[PDB]
Amino acid sequence: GMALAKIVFASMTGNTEEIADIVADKLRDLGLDVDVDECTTVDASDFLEADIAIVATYTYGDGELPDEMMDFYEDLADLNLNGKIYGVVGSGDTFYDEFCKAVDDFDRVFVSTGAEKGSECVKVDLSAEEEDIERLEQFAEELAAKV
Repeated sequence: GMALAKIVFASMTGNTEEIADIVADKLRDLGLDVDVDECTTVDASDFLEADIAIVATYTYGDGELPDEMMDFYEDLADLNLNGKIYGVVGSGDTFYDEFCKAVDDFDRVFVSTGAEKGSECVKVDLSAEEEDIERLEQFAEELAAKV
């Protein structure tokens, strides 16, 4: 394939899963091999094997990580991912005044590992509309371009 992308997601009410899937589908159409897994089913260290690492996450309450993301975040923060390209996407809402703060938190943890951000993070309000789909597709196409 063009390269190997590993997308890890957390999703409570399905929006973030759907977003992960949109990104995965464009990457597959561009010729990459892609794995798409819920965060409870993989290890952060599996990222060592990939060329592109992506986290798709919702945000829980007052700007927290998903409960199920806490262990994955810890494991990821302890890795050295020099030479990997990353990106971060997610769904959120404004009810807790911390819209997609988990997306920002995962951007920072990736910076700390030495990986390089390949495209601007994509934050979606609740479910994806076609305008959000376009943004996600441009994100995937920019990562593909960088290889």
